[PDB]
Amino acid sequence: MAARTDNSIVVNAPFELVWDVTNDIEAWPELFSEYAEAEILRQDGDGFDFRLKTRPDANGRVWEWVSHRVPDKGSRTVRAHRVETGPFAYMNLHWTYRAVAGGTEMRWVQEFDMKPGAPFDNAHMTAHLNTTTRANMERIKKIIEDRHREGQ
Ligand SMILES: O=C1c2c(O)cc(O)cc2O[C@H](c2ccc(O)c(O)c2)[C@H]1O
Repeated sequence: MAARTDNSIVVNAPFELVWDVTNDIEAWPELFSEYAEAEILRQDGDGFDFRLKTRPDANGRVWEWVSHRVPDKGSRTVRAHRVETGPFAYMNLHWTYRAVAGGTEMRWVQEFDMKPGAPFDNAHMTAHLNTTTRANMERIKKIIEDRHREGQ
C-alpha cells in the first residue's frame, strides 16, 4: 500500500556536531551528492520551508521542489515532508539521533507513495532511495568525522 525506507549509521562524533552539520541546510550541496541548491525560503518559528534543486540525475534530469522541515534538537529528532511532491503522492521524512558507544547513531526514515503514472513505482523508488540514502549517510559520516578530527 505504502513505501518506506529505514537506514541507520553510526558517526564517531558527539551529538552536537552531528546535529549541527546535518541540519545546516545551506551546506546540503556539499553534504549530499545529489543536491545542487538548497535555500531556506521562510520560517515559522518551529519549522521552515526550503527549496531543493538537484544536480542532473542518472537519466540527465534535474528536479526541484519545496519542503517543510521541523527540527527539534531537544528531542533529537527532525520531521519533514514535501510540499511540492513531484512524482510522489506524498513524501515524509523522520530523522532520529541516539547516543551510542563512541558516537551518534543516525536513523533516517522515508515514508511515501508514488503517484499513479510516475516514471517509477513504489518498489523501484524504494530500492533507489535506499541506495542513495546509504551512500549519503556514509559520505556524511566521513565529512563529520573529518571535522571532528580537526577539532581535536
Ligand atoms: O534517477 C532517478 C531514479 C532512478 O534512476 C530509479 C528509480 O527507481 C527512481 C528514481 O527517482 C529519482 C528521483 C526523482 C524525483 C525526486 O524528487 C527524487 O527525490 C528522486 C531520479 O532522480
